[PDB]
Amino acid sequence: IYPTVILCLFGFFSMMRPSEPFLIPYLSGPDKNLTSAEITNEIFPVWTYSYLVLLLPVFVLTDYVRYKPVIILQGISFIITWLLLLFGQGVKTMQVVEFFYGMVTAAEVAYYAYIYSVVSPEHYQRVSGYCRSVTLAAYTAGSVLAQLLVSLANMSYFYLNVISLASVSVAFLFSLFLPMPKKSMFFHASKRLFYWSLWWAFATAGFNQVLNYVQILWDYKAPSQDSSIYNGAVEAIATFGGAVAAFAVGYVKVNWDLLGELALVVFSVVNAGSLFLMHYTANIWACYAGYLIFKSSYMLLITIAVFQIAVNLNVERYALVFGINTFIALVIQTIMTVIVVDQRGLNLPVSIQFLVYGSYFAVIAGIFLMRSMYIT
Ligand SMILES: Cc1ncc(C[n+]2csc(CCO)c2C)c(N)n1
Repeated sequence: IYPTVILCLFGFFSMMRPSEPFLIPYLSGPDKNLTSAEITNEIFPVWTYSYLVLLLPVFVLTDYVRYKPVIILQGISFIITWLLLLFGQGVKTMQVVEFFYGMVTAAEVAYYAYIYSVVSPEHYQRVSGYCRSVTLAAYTAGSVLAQLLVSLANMSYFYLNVISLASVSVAFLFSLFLPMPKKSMFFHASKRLFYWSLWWAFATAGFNQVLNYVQILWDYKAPSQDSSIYNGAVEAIATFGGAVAAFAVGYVKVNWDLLGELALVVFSVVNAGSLFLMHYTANIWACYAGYLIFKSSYMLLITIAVFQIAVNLNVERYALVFGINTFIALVIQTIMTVIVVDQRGLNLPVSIQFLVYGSYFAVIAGIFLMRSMYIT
């Protein structure tokens, strides 16, 4: 339990980042003078570009070099990423910081697969669920902290970014004397399987692309320079809703395989409707409610998808299934980025971008409904 508690506390201090909600308001604020167009069209696409570039090498070398070094590399990457965010300036600096954040988010697979070697060959699911709950609770606490500080304390985003850097610093410091694994997973390595994997890849590509730009539409619909902004509380409530949706899907005892296609198409439709509510609204409270609804209804879909895909295959290659699924998901997301939002592609601003995102989520549901009418 001692490696478990070190991993738990490292995840808590690494995922409690108050600078995550107020990123673009901080990026586009008086501290750095970054216009929205240059952020959207150059800074953020390189994040998913580098994340795809570094997803396969990190996942393939995290067993060769064992799990702890990649976690300490994630800590170093957090340190350098937030050092560039706090002090670096320009646009090339903000592409380098996204390149580092790609590896930051790519080392999460190694962070999650480390716990395979510390407690039991079969209790992987329970401890991984505990670590997931700890990370989501850390994110919720960080968002509540950020919103509460900005609202009551009236505290500048530079000092809030300093707080996030200090948090990831303590997280890295609580990750050197991590018990180095002696157990390595490997050295040199149905009708529902491929179908549900394609569904998961599509849904998570759409989610990773929308999560990158909800903040940009948030300060587009209502400017962050004036009239206040409520990013942190909305993000905290949204991730709390996602967590309770996951826990509710796991908690309820029902035969999903009898008819899950209907109960999941009616959730993909709700996701598409929430995206269209994002795009077509004039207010910002409606957009915040749409974000709440969308992320709750998407975490429902993902918890269902991991429920059916987990029970089919063994725990040992359960991580390999996700490793070969998220690579396809990021390929889909990089084509989606290079045509939709990249400057060298079609150069769509955020204004006419959620229409395309809702069209994506509607086309996925239309393909699902077409698959149901195969007999007809
Ligand atoms: C350093 C850095 N932070 C965040 C993102 C994008 N991003 C991923 S998740 C998330 C929270 C949802 O608002 C955000 C903003 C980035 N590209 N680089």
